[PDB]
Amino acid sequence: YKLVCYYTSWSQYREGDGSCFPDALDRFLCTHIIYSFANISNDHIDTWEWNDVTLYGMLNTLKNRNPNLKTLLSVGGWNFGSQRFSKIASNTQSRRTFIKSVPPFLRTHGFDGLDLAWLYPGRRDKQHFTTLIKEMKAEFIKEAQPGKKQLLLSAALSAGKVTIDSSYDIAKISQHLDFISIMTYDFHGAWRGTTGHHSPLFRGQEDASPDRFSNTDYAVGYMLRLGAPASKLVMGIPTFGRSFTLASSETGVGAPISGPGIPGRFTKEAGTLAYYEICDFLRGATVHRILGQQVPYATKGNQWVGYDDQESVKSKVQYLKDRQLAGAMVWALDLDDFQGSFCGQDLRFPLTNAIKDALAAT
Ligand SMILES: CC(=O)N[C@@H]1[C@@H](O)[C@H](O[C@@H]2O[C@H](CO)[C@@H](O)[C@H](O)[C@H]2NC(C)=O)[C@@H](CO)O[C@@H]1O
Ligand SMILES: *[C@@H]1O[C@H](CO)[C@@H](O[C@@H]2O[C@H](CO)[C@@H](O)[C@H](O)[C@H]2NC(C)=O)[C@H](O)[C@H]1NC(C)=O
Repeated sequence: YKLVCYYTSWSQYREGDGSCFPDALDRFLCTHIIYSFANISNDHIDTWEWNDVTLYGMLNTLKNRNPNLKTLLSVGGWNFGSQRFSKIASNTQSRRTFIKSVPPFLRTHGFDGLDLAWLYPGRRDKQHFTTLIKEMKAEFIKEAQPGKKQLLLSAALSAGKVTIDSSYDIAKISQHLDFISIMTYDFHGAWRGTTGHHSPLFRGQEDASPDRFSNTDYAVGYMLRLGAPASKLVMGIPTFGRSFTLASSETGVGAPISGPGIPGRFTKEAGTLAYYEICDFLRGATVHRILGQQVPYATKGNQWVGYDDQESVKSKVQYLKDRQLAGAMVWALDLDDFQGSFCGQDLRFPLTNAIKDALAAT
């Protein structure tokens, strides 16, 4: 069972204990650690943060004492701009240049592979995206043909049905990718105007669901159906929750909201709270287990946050194993209690460790 974990380079700037650097990550926690994100300049894979190289080595040093730990560099991201990614992949020269620039850059900085995080292709890129993945793998195979350990190629894919239908040719790309991370969270935007868990396992009360597709179970199964081999499918689990600001005395699923929740003390972004920020939130709050969805939400005052915890991630791992999937993907290591100071127990990476334990269990 693969345990793909994401590290975001921008988590370094978070205030106080919030600040997170690769060297603060547990080398034995995950089987794969992905660095996010690498940029693309002049159609060449390139660093993004001024100190990426330094952090690259900081991350890759973890491989010294643990040879099995695999490492990947993720290119794309949210601030990339699907616009650019489209052109690059669309243009035949740009695509070639970029693909050819990857293997060198990776070996040069100590990475075991590349992770495509094009977020997200459009209806017009469905094929370009296929071509890209196909040719990128070709190159990796070539580059190692002489006898090296072949570079890994993975991709983070949307779990939203609309996007999967318009942008992905699951069957085709599943052949070339070594593994796919299905981003099964962010199912409920604060725009929907009602409270809702952003990462439910199942649909739950058929009566109160907005969508019939906005849940983990559906996405996993849909993808399996579309041709993605279970052995190549990694199910994403979030270590963060989506928040909302309540508009009335109603605090249950589907209650009225006036917008996203108050920003977290360390992540500073409305509608988001890192699990460790949640641990603080829980103090004096009330947790409700959402029957049917297998996930919890907590509410206190005029704040509402849907998230995952030991119990829910355990169920989710249970689910994926029962589905015979490649493993779990975590987003992100810097959002889990990596200090181990917030959720008490002094235990580090409570959610991630919980996931790791469940995977080895039984
Ligand atoms: C690429 C980008 O927009 N990221 C910003 C960072 O680069 C900023 O960090 C600061 O960047 C300068 C020049 O690259 C460094 O010399 C400086 O040491 C660095 N400061 C810190 C805190 O390490 C960052 C500042 O908030 O904002 C973006 O993340
Ligand atoms: C990633 O690469 C892109 C393109 O090479 C960079 O975008 C350029 O940014 C400069 C300054 O912000 C602009 O003058 C150019 O017009 C941009 N190019 C285009 C057309 O996108 C981007 O800054 C890079 N990102 C980082 C942080 O490295």
